[PDB]
Amino acid sequence: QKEETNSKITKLESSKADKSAVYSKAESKIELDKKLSLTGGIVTGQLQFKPNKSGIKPSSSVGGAINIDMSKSEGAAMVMYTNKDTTDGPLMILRSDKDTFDQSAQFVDYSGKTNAVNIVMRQPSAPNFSSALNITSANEGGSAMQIRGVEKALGTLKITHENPNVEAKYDENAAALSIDIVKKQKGGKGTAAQGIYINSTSGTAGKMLRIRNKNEDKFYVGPDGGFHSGANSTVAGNLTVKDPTSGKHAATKDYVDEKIAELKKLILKKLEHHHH
Amino acid sequence: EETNSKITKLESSKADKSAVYSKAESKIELDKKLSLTGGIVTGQLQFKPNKSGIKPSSSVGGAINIDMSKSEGAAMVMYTNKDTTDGPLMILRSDKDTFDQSAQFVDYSGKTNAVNIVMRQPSAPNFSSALNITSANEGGSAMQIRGVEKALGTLKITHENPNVEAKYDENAAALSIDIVKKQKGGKGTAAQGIYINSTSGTAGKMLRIRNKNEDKFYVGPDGGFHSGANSTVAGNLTVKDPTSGKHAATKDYVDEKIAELKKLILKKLEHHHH
Amino acid sequence: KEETNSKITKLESSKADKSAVYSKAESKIELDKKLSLTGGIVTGQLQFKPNKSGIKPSSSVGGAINIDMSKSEGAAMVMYTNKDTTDGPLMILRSDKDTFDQSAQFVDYSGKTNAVNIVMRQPSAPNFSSALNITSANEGGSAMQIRGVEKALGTLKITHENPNVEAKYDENAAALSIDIVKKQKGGKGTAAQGIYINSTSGTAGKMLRIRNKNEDKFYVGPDGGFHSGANSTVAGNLTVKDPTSGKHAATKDYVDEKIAELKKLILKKLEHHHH
Ligand SMILES: CC(=O)N[C@@H]1[C@@H](O[C@@H]2O[C@H](C(=O)O)[C@@H](O[C@@H]3O[C@H](CO)[C@@H](O)[C@H](O[C@@H]4O[C@H](C(=O)O)[C@@H](O[C@@H]5O[C@H](CO)[C@@H](O)[C@H](O[C@@H]6OC(C(=O)O)=C[C@H](O)[C@H]6O)[C@H]5NC(C)=O)[C@H](O)[C@H]4O)[C@H]3NC(C)=O)[C@H](O)[C@H]2O)[C@H](O)[C@@H](CO)O[C@H]1O
Ligand SMILES: CC(=O)N[C@@H]1[C@@H](O[C@@H]2O[C@H](C(=O)O)[C@@H](O[C@@H]3O[C@H](CO)[C@@H](O)[C@H](O[C@@H]4O[C@H](C(=O)O)[C@@H](O[C@@H]5O[C@H](CO)[C@@H](O)[C@H](O[C@@H]6OC(C(=O)O)=C[C@H](O)[C@H]6O)[C@H]5NC(C)=O)[C@H](O)[C@H]4O)[C@H]3NC(C)=O)[C@H](O)[C@H]2O)[C@H](O)[C@@H](CO)O[C@H]1O
Ligand SMILES: CC(=O)N[C@@H]1[C@@H](O[C@@H]2O[C@H](C(=O)O)[C@@H](O[C@@H]3O[C@H](CO)[C@@H](O)[C@H](O[C@@H]4O[C@H](C(=O)O)[C@@H](O[C@@H]5O[C@H](CO)[C@@H](O)[C@H](O)[C@H]5NC(C)=O)[C@H](O)[C@H]4O)[C@H]3NC(C)=O)[C@H](O)[C@H]2O)[C@H](O)[C@@H](CO)O[C@H]1O
Ligand SMILES: CC(=O)N[C@@H]1[C@@H](O[C@@H]2O[C@H](C(=O)O)[C@@H](O[C@@H]3O[C@H](CO)[C@@H](O)[C@H](O[C@@H]4OC(C(=O)O)=C[C@H](O)[C@H]4O)[C@H]3NC(C)=O)[C@H](O)[C@H]2O)[C@H](O)[C@@H](CO)O[C@H]1O
Ligand SMILES: CC(=O)N[C@@H]1[C@@H](O[C@@H]2O[C@H](C(=O)O)[C@@H](O[C@@H]3O[C@H](CO)[C@@H](O)[C@H](O[C@@H]4OC(C(=O)O)=C[C@H](O)[C@H]4O)[C@H]3NC(C)=O)[C@H](O)[C@H]2O)[C@H](O)[C@@H](CO)O[C@H]1O
Ligand code: NI
Repeated sequence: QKEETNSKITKLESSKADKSAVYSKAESKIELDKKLSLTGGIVTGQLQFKPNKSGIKPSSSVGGAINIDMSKSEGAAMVMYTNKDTTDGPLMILRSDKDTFDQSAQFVDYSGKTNAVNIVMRQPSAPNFSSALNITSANEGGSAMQIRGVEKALGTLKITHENPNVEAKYDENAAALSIDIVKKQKGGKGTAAQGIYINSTSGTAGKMLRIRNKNEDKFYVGPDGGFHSGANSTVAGNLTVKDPTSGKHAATKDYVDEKIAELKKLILKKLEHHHH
Repeated sequence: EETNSKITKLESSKADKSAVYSKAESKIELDKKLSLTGGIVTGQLQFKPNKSGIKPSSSVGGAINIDMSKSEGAAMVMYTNKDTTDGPLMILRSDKDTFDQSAQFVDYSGKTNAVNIVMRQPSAPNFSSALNITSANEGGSAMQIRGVEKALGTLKITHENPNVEAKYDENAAALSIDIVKKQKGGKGTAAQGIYINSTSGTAGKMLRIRNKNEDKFYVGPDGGFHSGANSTVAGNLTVKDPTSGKHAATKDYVDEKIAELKKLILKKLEHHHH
Repeated sequence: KEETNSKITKLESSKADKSAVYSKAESKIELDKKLSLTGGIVTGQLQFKPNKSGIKPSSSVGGAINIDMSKSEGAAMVMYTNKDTTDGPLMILRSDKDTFDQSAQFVDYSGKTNAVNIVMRQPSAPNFSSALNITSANEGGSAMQIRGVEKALGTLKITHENPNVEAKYDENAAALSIDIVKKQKGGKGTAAQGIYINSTSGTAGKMLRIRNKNEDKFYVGPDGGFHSGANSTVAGNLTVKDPTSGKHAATKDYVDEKIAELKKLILKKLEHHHH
């Protein structure tokens, strides 16, 4: 015992941490479990990104406010899933508001051996008016959509219509491609727009329009504009042509009339001076 | 004496080492958690909102919201250099056929292409596309496009020869259409290739075909056509009786002119005297 | 008294020093720098680098990020900008290996509106830009494919709408515009076709049907026969079959043979008439 164990007690009261002024390990676990671990976890509220002088890059490998690199991992980078019956908005939205914006909303830069982007609308229980992909532009200065391919032996755009039913005449009103040409919806007075415009700006040796059925040629328009039709055909009007110079060329009115006039002349000549 | 009270107050009121983290242990535990200023996540981050005030708003909504208004750079980049893998990079999925919104909505103002998909040149050509579209919904068009072009096509397709040699692409086309029966047990099809219409009515050509920018064939708004070269029908062609020199003559026209000449000649024959 | 120096040494041993632990307030400061699972604002780059981390391809539960909206209103993800200009696209998907055997994006959609919907809004000034641009340099495959099963519609539906009230303003426009070009770098030409229509199975339908105000104007039928609904022209000869009906076009052979028959009959009547 002394008078100075009271010094040692005061050193402990001074130098050791009070319970009320620090978190216990259990309180710490509680508070840490409310935070996202780098190894994964479940976010139940809104996660907002608001980068601001944050070194975010445009790079298509290392950029982005979010960047997901799957180079060393199996699996998808990102999945958005819903089994909801109905809801108040789309799964994914990309939006840009300034008409000076000089980049795309979405850029896909794809190397690989399957389809870069693949959009599937599954069979509904009841048919309805909806599409896999809808495109709309209100920009008059540009094509709403552009496609450019380098196919050796295929179409740049390939469209297949497939009968949804087993019965051969169920799809008789359907088409692979349907084109409409309309006046302005709000107060338009008409339109002069064309349906299909085909050109070859460099010049092609190929057929401009080729039609087949069961793989057999039925109708074509050649590079010179001449056509070949494979069956009986009709013009509800006159057909202007060149005068024929071969047996199966269509005859003109001039050709008929000239032939008639030649025969006439020869016969009238024989009539005016036959003797018995 | 009464210092055993003071000792018991310290044993009661002071924190035990075993029951609290050191500063060093705290750093370790904090470094495992994501800083608001950024970090690297190495596991799955799952979003499971549930009565969480998530909105549909195309500016402030989303379980994730990225606003790039005040920042340079991309909002999001998904990248892979992997040789092969077990699934697509991004997937959107909706399971109920009553679902009444889109999987993806792009709302774009700007002066370049809103969405831009590029398939790069492979080492070896293969059957794969930039964009593949499939619908099993018979009540709707698989794809729809609407544009308001002053002087362009709503859809522009260009085919470009992949090779220097002029004939290499002789089996290619800009647009290729096929019309097929149902794959599982179908008995045939009556579907059409191309259906063009103007529901309001157009003064324009329905089909206009050029080569090197010079008109070669067209179909006009009335259905009449102009062909720019020798042509063939493997069959009969029905026309109207000609009323001008270069109109094609009908069988009736030929026969009536033959009959008129006949009549005139037989009349002169039956009635001349010597 | 005397031996409580053991009890003091047990306190010096067992109790935490102030200097070696964070106060509650220091802890709050450090925790407030970290993201709460209930939400918050990230201001730097969030990087995902999974590496033997059990990430799956599943279109319901996979992904380094997975968003399930089954139990919640709202969008899964929103990317927005009101910026004037910037240095790159909002969203980017990129794959580098030409052996890569999956898609960049897969949309598996059931529902009753459009799966993917791309809208280019009206700009202040017309310009050359599109809602959707597609480009392939793969010669072995079609740049784009579409398959549909429509009962009574087109698989691809294209509408051109006049941007202006005046009827002739859009006279150079088209619903579909096709070009056929040689290779840009040193190409010697092309033999590619414009439009190729086929039915591999065989169709009873018209191959090409053109209407104006819903009335048939021109068509090509399943057999290749055409019907044109107005005055028409060939700048050249037209080969046809010899006519066997009144309105069939007459051939040169038909004209010549009928001329020769009449000739024969007349010369015969001439060499044998008597008065
Ligand atoms: C159908 C038809 O006939 N239409 C006619 C028009 O023709 C069309 O023109 C368009 C057009 O050019 O506007 C053509 O589309 C282009 O097609 C190209 C493929 O051949 C696409 O690459 C191009 O898209 C651009 O590609 C850039 C690229 O090279 O990758 C992208 O830029 C990169 O962006 C990323 C992300 O921001 C950056 O990371 C990257 O950078 C580099 O990053 C890195 C790194 O490691 O991350 C390293 C480097 O050091 C960095 O520099 C960018 N790269 C560069 C080079 O800057 C662009 O974002 C992307 O847009 C397509 N162009 C567009 C605008 O879409 C189409 O093929 C034609 O058909 C014709 O123009 C018109 C008038 O004549 O008439 C029409 O009828
Ligand atoms: C090719 C052809 O001829 N087809 C024929 C059919 O024509 C096609 O019709 C479709 C159609 O109408 O179904 C046309 O597609 C529409 O095109 C419009 C452009 O002209 C698009 O805007 C429209 O897309 C819809 O756009 C909505 C919009 O109002 O902009 C979106 O709604 C917004 O969604 C966001 C995100 O969920 C919400 O935030 C927002 O809300 C507001 O939010 C905010 C905010 O700051 O966030 C502020 C406001 O206070 C809130 O109210 C929504 N907006 C509002 C106000 O509701 C939709 O999500 C999006 O769908 C296109 N519509 C569709 C369904 O795709 C196409 O142009 C035509 O070609 C024709 O229908 C048919 C005739 O029988 O025949 C076909 O052959
Ligand atoms: C237009 C035309 O005539 N073109 C023809 C070609 O025709 C086309 O063939 C395509 C083809 O490649 O087969 C057809 O596309 C396929 O369409 C179906 C819908 O009918 C679509 O489902 C295919 O996408 C694939 O879908 C599967 C799926 O089963 O859902 C996806 O796999 C799944 O992935 C998720 C996520 O990773 C997993 O969770 C899930 O477990 C997994 N499921 C399974 C079973 O593994 C897969 O990712 C996806 O590819 C789609 N196929 C492709 C490759 O896109 C197209 O409809 C059709 O028109 C024709 O093939 C050729 C023949 O020479 O000629 C062309 O002219
Ligand atoms: C109304 C009419 O019949 N006009 C007659 C006129 O025919 C028209 O010719 C013009 C033309 O060649 O100038 C055609 O305009 C072309 O239309 C296509 C499709 O809409 C469009 O792609 C062309 O734009 C050019 O093409 C592209 C491209 O990306 O496709 C790039 C060029 O830079 C771009 O400008 C467009 N051409 C122009 C210059 O606008 C129109 O379709 C025809 O109807 C005919 O030539 C003359 C002489 O007989 O008479 C008129 O009455
Ligand atoms: C088999 C055959 O030759 N039928 C003859 C028939 O021609 C058919 O006419 C119908 C019709 O106009 O009623 C055509 O059907 C139309 O086909 C297109 C292309 O698939 C489709 O877009 C039409 O859908 C309508 O489209 C629109 C719209 O504005 O886009 C509005 C409507 O809601 C939508 O349904 C579709 N029309 C309908 C109602 O089915 C068909 O393609 C032609 O083959 C001809 O009219 C009659 C009389 O001479 O004879 C038949 O033999
Ligand atoms: Ni006589």
